[PDB]
Order: sequence, then structure tokens, then C-alpha cells
Amino acid sequence: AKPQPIAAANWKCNGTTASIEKLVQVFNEHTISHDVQCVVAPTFVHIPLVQAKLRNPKYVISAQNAIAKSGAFTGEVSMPILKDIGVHWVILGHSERRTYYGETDEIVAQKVSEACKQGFMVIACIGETLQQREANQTAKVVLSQTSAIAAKLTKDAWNQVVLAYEPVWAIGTGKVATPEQAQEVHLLLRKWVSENIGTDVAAKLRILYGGSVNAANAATLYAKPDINGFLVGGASLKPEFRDIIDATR
Amino acid sequence: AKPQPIAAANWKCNGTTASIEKLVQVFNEHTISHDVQCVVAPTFVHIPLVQAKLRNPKYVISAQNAIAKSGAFTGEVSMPILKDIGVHWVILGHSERRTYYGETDEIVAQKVSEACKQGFMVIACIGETLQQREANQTAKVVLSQTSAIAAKLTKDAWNQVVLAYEPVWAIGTGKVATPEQAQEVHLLLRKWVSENIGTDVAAKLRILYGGSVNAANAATLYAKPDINGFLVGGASLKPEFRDIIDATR
Ligand SMILES: *C[C@@H](O)COP(=O)(O)O
Ligand SMILES: *C[C@@H](O)COP(=O)(O)O
Repeated sequence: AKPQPIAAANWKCNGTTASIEKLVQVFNEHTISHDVQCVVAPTFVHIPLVQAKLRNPKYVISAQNAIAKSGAFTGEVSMPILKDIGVHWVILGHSERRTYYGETDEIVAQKVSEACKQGFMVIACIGETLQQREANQTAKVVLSQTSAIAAKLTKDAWNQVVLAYEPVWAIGTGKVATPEQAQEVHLLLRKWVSENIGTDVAAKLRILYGGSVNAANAATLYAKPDINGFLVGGASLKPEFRDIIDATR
Repeated sequence: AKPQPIAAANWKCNGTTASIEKLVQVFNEHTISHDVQCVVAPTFVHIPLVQAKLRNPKYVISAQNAIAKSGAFTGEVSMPILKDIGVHWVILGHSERRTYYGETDEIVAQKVSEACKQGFMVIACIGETLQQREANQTAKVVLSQTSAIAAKLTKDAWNQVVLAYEPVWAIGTGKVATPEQAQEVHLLLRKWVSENIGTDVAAKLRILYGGSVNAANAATLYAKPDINGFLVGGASLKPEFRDIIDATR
């Protein structure tokens, strides 16, 4: 009775046209035989290449970030611009944007709200730091991040939201969360959604895990009842993303 | 004895594929009969479209921003990625990135240095605020911004630099700097470069003006001896950019 899983590739700031062409061919040649939404999020400048080359019908293309409106915002890409070029998925609130690039809960929440209004599917990232984990604040943090986002959404908007629980200490560090750690958080998130948003919304909501997912640990994560797939960084640059997808069977 | 002028279009966060196709056709059909480097800086996601459609031999394509290195920087585009896709011009330090997106003098200077090391032509933006202007700090500000950049450059690197003097109060406000205001600043910048970098470097350096340039005011700006062309925002989205280019004759 889980909702449809998602296997999402966050390529981050990586790729050449040669490397992308090779990896997209790998993705194309991998026949997927279960119901899963695959997502690839290239850098902005690589979106047209991926749109030209990616043909696997289980995939959609996502942006890694956006701003809400067009205008005098040198260097940024807006949601209307993405929609016009055919991109209607976006990752918002990823941790280094929160950490490095000043995206507060309020800024993330506003972005998510705008994206939903413009018809995007949104992968909204939440997660605690190592300091917060060791201070026994994990629940408080992820619920605060989630409630900030929720405050700007209507109930219907949640049909467009995907949460990605990504402990900051697991991102790129080779220190994956255990299945029990991840399940604990996904369960408490889903219960919050059930009680604060709706029981229907909670049952349908995809809550993905991210942070050092690889092809060897993914199936055991996916076996937990409240884990609906993955947001994958480093391993999504490699052919083993195929087995991460198949770990959602 | 001016160096080769530049007419640069900063499209900012604007465009659809239909609007871009139409404007690029206008640019293509405009025959330019003098020595000028034209530059168009689309949003990242529009770079491939512009590369596919733009054919006027006086043009090159620029990014509106970049980060120095590839890696775990969700949402950002790096200098190596741009180089690989054929983009070897970049605008750095534009005012709302300084104001809105936390680019300090140190961050701008580091970006400019990295870009030069990677073989980019760089349009490095400097300029004072209205508050700084009214406090009689214009010179101090633009020289501080310039010297910060200079501190991370070798002499040879300056062959890749273009300065864009853009008073913040003139950006998008319909309040262009007068020719005398702009010339005063360009003269003091060039003298600083001459004395601190080299007399040869100063003679060859393009110092562009930006901030509410349009087709009607451009020629009178260009007539000033230390103005080498323009960084154009709003008017570069319109067919009248053709006459801004021709104002550098
Ligand atoms: C969610 C994403 O940032 C995790 O990156 P990994 O390299 O998969 O840890
Ligand atoms: C340099 C650039 O920001 C100026 O924009 P305008 O719209 O031309 O004032």
C-alpha cells in the first residue's frame, strides 16, 4: 500500500556533455519493469542536452533550484522559464543552499509554495545537522522545517509535494543513515502530516531518504514501511543508479 | 586610440524560447560594420538555444554568473562546466548578486581570479550605491572594489578582464548616469589601473558603463574618451539593442 516510489538523481554541479551522453545512454538502456518515477536533475546548462537524449519513459527532468519570478535576478533561473522549457519538477531547499546560499525556512517555504502554484512537482528537502542529531533535536528540526513549508500550502498543493529527508551528516560523507534511523524520522513526519494536513495526504505522500544511498544499501532502506525511495547524489553519476532504481521494487 | 568596444546584453532572468528565437533573429539580421565585440548573456537554461540560433559573427555568448569548481553545489553552474559547453565569457559581481546573494568583494575577486585562470573573458561589475554617491564615496568604493579584484590577479590576467562601472542607482531605475558622471569614474579607474597594474594594461582595458543605457543615450556616452561600451539590461531584451551596438561606432 505504499504510494508510487521515486528514484531521483541529483547530479549537483557535475558533468560534461560527453559524460552526460554516456550516462544517459546507460539510463536509457536500463529497462524498468515496475511503477516508479525516476527523476534526473542536471545543472541548468545541461537541461537541454538531457531533454534531447533521455528517452527512458520512467524518467522526468528536474531543476536543482529555481526562483519564483522572472526579472532582474542576474544568474538565476525562474519557475516560469523552467515551465516554458518543459521542466516541471524542481528540488528546493537542498542543504548547501540552506547552509551556503542563505535559504532560510521562510525562503524555502516561499519557493515551494510558488512552485506548487506554478504546477511543479517539488522535491522539498529537510534534515538535521550532526549537532542537532547529537542534541536530540532531530524531530524538532524536521518538524519545524516541514511546518514552515506547510504554512504556505493549501491541502490540494500537497499532491505536488515530495519530502526528502536528508540528514546533513549523511550528505556526501559515506555515513548513510541506518534503516532504523531513517524509518524513525519518516514515521514521525508522516504522522505529523496525517494529523496536521490530512490522513489521505499522508497516505499518498512520498517521503524519500537521501544521504550516501548506494546500490548496496538501497533495498534494505526501501524495505522500511515509510520510505518511498531516494534522493541520490554521488551514486547517481554512476551506472549503479540502475540498481538504486530497481531497489524500489 | 580606444580599444575595441564591447556591447553586452545581460538578459537577466528573462525569456521564453519563442521570445529568444525572435530576438536572436533580430540580432542575426543586423549587419554590424565596425569592430565591436557583442556579448549576449542568457539564463543558463537558455544557453543551448542561443548557441543553436545565434549566428552573427560579432557575438559571443556569456554566462551571467558561475562558481569556480564542480562538485556538491546544488543549483550552481561551474566554470569547467561552462568551458566544456563552449561558454568562455562570464559576468561576475553584478550588483544584486553582491546585494541579494552575498557576493562580497572577496567572493567576487576570487571568482574573477578563478575565471581568468580557466581562460574566461570576464565582465567584472563594480559600482556605488545611491547612499555612497551622496556621501561622496564613489571613488573610494569603486577603487576598493577594483583593488580587491586586482589583488588576486597577475598582470597578464588583465588581458582577460573587462570592467563594467554600473552605479547601483542607475540599474533598472530609468535614471542613467550622465556622460560626465560616467566619464569621471572611468577616468579615475583607468588612472588607478595605469599606476597600480600597468600603463599598457590601462590603455587596452575596456571599461564599460551600465545602468539605464538605451539606444537614445548610448552614443553620447560613447563619445566620452574613457567609455568603451556598455553593459545593457532592459534595453538588451528589445530590438533597440541594435542601435546600442551601432552607438559604439
Ligand atoms: C541528497 C543528496 O544530497 C545526497 O548526496 P549523496 O552524495 O548521495 O550523499
Ligand atoms: C548593467 C545592468 O544591470 C543594467 O540594467 P539596465 O536595465 O540596463 O539599467
